[PDB]
Amino acid sequence: GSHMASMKKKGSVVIVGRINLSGDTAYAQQTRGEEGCQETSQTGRDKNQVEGEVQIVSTATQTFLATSINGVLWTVYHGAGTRTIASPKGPVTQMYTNVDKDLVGWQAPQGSRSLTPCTCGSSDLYLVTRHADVIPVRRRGDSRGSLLSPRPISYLKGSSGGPLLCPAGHAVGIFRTAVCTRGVAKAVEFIPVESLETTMRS
Ligand SMILES: CC(C)(C)[C@@H]1NC(=O)O[C@@H]2CCC[C@H]2OC/C=C/C(F)(F)c2nc3ccccc3nc2O[C@@H]2C[C@@H](C(=O)N[C@]3(C(=O)NS(=O)(=O)C4(C)CC4)C[C@H]3C(F)F)N(C2)C1=O
Ligand SMILES: [Zn+2]
Repeated sequence: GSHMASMKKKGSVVIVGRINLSGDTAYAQQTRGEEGCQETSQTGRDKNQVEGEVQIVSTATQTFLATSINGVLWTVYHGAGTRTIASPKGPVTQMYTNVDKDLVGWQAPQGSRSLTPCTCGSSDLYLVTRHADVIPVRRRGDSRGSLLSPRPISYLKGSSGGPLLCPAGHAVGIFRTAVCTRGVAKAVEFIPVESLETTMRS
């Protein structure tokens, strides 16, 4: 538009829940409902206590995941764009933005726990979805893995920004893309942790 005084502002990304990997069972928890999410997106002020490594996040129009690795909460550019994230003191600006990697990052929220970047060189991986499904994935390239059990894409939708982990629970990558045939996801692509570690200068 040409009328700046009425131009709107996009809201912040908001943490609305988490994937609980604390104990012996993985399960999703919601920490904020739709109304509070909308309000928090507009104000950027989120006083809710944050816990864990994998957050469920939402904008006004999308919901996906975000994962803390080495003190950074990482997600996909196609979900977050350039948006701030809501936090107790107001909106927090991205610390990393790389559209070429489909990647953004913010400082990890107080109370979150961070995954350690994997140095195992292991190719037996585990994708964690927004429904707390743990999906075996065989690493097939620097940024590619095949699902041991293919699944309709509906089962993976909304899980971009989630982790692929190694057998020891280290972060190997950030889920960003599915490779499908006739609506069935047979493979995934991810941002490898080394591409993050480069981004971080670790
Ligand atoms: C057909 C398909 C499966 C929808 C699509 N596959 C696909 O295109 O495969 C091609 C062929 C082989 C590799 C790949 O090359 C293109 C790479 C695309 C990309 F990913 F790098 C990407 N870079 C962007 C950068 C800037 C702006 C937009 C961008 N948009 C992109 O891709 C778009 C987004 C991505 C997506 O849906 N991700 C997931 C997800 O859950 N999102 S989400 O949470 O629901 C949500 C949309 C709320 C945020 C994990 C997959 C879940 F559904 F399984 N896409 C399309 C796909 O996966
Ligand atoms: Zn490892």
